[PDB]
Amino acid sequence: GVEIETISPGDGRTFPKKGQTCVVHYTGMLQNGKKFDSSRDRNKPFKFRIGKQEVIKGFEEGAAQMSLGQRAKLTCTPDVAYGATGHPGVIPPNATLIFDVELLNLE
Repeated sequence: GVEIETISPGDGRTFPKKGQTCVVHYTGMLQNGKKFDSSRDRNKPFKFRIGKQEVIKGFEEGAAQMSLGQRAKLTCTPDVAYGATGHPGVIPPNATLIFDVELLNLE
């Protein structure tokens, strides 16, 4: 399961639903390791929709359990994202993922 630790401020009620394209200032982080991705660097904050399995499974449930302006803290299990395969060269097999997720979106 995805375990959420939201840094408090936001609105707490604009729940993400289907048919909604949302904007996340995410930041990838490997546990017991260094960074591997940061959306703030390119400054194109990754517009994507909900429900078409564009993102991985653990980020999808973590996106749904938030609201506008929040600052979550994901803890993705290996079996939802990459723990069987591992992304070649970037993500090792059987890995545990941490994300700094801020939802500053539309719709």
